[PDB]
Amino acid sequence: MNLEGLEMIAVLIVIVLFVKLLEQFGLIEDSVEDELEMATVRHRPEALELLEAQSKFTKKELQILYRGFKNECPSGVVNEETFKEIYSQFFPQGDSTTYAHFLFNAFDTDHNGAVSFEDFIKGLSILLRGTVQEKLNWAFNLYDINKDGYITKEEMLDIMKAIYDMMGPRQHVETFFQKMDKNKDGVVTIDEFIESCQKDENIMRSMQLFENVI
Ligand SMILES: [Ca+2]
Ligand SMILES: [Ca+2]
Repeated sequence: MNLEGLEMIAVLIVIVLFVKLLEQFGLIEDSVEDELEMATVRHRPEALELLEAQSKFTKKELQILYRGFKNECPSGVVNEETFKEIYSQFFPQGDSTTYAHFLFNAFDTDHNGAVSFEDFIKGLSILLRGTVQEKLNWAFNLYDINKDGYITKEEMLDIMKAIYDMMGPRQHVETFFQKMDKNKDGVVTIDEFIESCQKDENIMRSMQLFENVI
């Protein structure tokens, strides 16, 4: 009955936070490391403290959201249809229905077809306590739209748009994709993905700071 349209709102939050964080990780200017290096002299440590506090609130929201979805409705049957409806009433812009889709299907780590409360309960749990690895693995499936196990500079350029619209342009995708696409062929594999990010000081230092806060 009502719960449906309410579990939804809780679900929509989980996405918004999932982007915020992803962005925070540099997996998407809003990087925690960028934020850190924007500070100065006798402030660096004072900044590190602020960043930590605020990333701790975020942990907590996830914890609450987590324990929520969990012991409260861990079955499964979230329908991408009603979800897309909500995503548009808050994040309209253009083609909003497709973005929601792509952003929604991202919680489908086994490509089981759709998305279940379990997939959120898991996704949530990954950011909340998994390792950088598991986080990067989740982030990857976000870009691997079609879910073939690869990432095409276009799939990455779609997400990019899917976001600029969500918030408030296209060429950045190339330079970012070029970081991931090592063997320079037009496709990026999971291994390729996590190797570039792991050897990227910025995405690292950022993701490092976030999962130490507990
Ligand atoms: Ca792909
Ligand atoms: Ca490649």
